[PDB]
Amino acid sequence: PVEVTYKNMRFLITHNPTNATLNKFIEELKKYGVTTIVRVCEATYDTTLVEKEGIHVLDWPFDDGAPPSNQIVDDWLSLVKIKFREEPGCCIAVHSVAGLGRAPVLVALALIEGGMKYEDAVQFIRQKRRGAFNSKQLLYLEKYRPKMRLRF
Amino acid sequence: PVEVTYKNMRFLITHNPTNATLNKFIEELKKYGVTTIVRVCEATYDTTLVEKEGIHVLDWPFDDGAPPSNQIVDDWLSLVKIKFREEPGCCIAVHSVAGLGRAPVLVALALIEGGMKYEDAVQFIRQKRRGAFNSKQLLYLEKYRPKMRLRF
Amino acid sequence: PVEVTYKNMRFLITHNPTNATLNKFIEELKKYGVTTIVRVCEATYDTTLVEKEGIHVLDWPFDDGAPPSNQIVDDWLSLVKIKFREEPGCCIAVHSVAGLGRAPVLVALALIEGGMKYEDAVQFIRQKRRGAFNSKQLLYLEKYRPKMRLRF
Repeated sequence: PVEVTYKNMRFLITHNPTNATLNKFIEELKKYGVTTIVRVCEATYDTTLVEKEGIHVLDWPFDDGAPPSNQIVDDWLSLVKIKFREEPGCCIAVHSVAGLGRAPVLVALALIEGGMKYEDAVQFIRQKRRGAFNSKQLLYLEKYRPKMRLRF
Repeated sequence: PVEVTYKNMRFLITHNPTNATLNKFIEELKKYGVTTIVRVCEATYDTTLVEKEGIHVLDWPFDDGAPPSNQIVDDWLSLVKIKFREEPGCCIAVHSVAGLGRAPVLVALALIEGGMKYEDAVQFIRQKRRGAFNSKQLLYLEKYRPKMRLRF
Repeated sequence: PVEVTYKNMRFLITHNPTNATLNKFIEELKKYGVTTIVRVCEATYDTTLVEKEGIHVLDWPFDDGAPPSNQIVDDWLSLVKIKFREEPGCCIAVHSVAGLGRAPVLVALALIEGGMKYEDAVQFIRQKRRGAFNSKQLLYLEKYRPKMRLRF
C-alpha cells in the first residue's frame, strides 16, 4: 500500500480489501485523508460501510488487460482536477486487485496530464511500486496523448 | 523519524527524545549530517551533551495550538536561508513532542517560502508523515504569505 | 539497496553481491527492470550468470578514494544519456562494495549533468542513503563542472 505525490496531488494505491479487511482498511484510509476511492477492478465488497464513513466510493471497473476506457479517463481527470483543490492535502485511493496494473495507470495518467513526460511518470511510480506496469500498459501510456489542460 | 528534501534543503523531523535517549539520539543524529536542531516544543532535556557534540541547539518553544510565533518565522527562515549553503548537504532536525504539528509547520514553511504552493507542501510532508497537520495548522499555512526572497 | 529517480532516470544502488548471492541477487535485479549494471568497485564474482540473464554488465572499477576516472565519467554519461530513452522505465544498478561512496558519486553525477545543482543532488541521494558521501567525494562533486548537454 503505497502513496505518491506530485504538485498538490497525493494518490494512494491499495491492496484490494476483502470483506473482513474493511473496518481496519477504513481505519487505515481514514488516516490518509483519503476522502475518495476509485475502484478500477471488479468490486468485491460493500461500499455502505465505506460511504457511511465519509469516503466517497466511485467505482468504474474495467477489463484487466483492456486500456482503461476512454470515458473513465475523463471522469478521473475531471475528478482529479477538482478534489485536490476542493480539499487541499486530501487523497484519492485508487485500487485494483493487484494494484500493479490498472491502479497505476490511472495514477500514472494524472501525473502525465498534469505535466511530466510518461517516462518520468513510469519511473516515478516504479520508484514506489517496483515492477508496476507491463508491456501492454506501457505501450498504452506511451501512446496516450494529454490535453495538458491542467494549471496549478 | 522522517526526513524530507527540497532543493538543497534536507530536514529531519524527530521524536522528542527523553533524557535517556540522548547518547543514541545523538548517535542517530550524528549520522544524518544534522548540525543543527531547532526545538519547537517545550525542552525536556539538557543540550550540553548535544552542544558538546557539535550539534547546535536552538530552541524556540511555542504554545502547541498557537500559530508558530511571528518572530520565530524569521529566525527559521534566516537560519534556513544560510546553513544549507554554509554546509552543503547538511541537515536541520526540527522536533516537537508529537512531530506531527509544529515541527512540520516549520518545515512546511521553508518549503513554501522557498517556492512551492502550500498544497504542494502539505501533500509533500504528509507523503512522509501521514496524518501530519490539523485543521488549524492547515488554515494557518493557507493564510501564510511568503516573502519568496529565496534564490537557489 | 536503494533506488533513486530523476526525470526519466531510475538508478538503483546495491550491496556488492557475494558469489552465492547471485541467483537471488539477479532475481531481485530481474524485478527492478535493471537491464544494466555498472560495477565501480573491484569485481568479486562472475558475470556470465548475469550476462546469461539479459543484464548487461559493464564494469569500470577504480581506486576507492580516487576521483572516478575522467574517462569513466563519459561512458557513464554516454550510457545514461541513452538507455533511459532506449528502454523507457528501465534501470541501471550501480554498485560498489560499500555503495556509499563511488556508487553514489556516479549516480550523483547523472543527476547533476542532467540538471540540478550538486547540493540538490547530495541532499537528494542522502535522503535515500543517509551518510552517503565523504569530505573528499563532496569536495570533488562541488568541483565537478557539467557540460549540461542533457535534454529531456
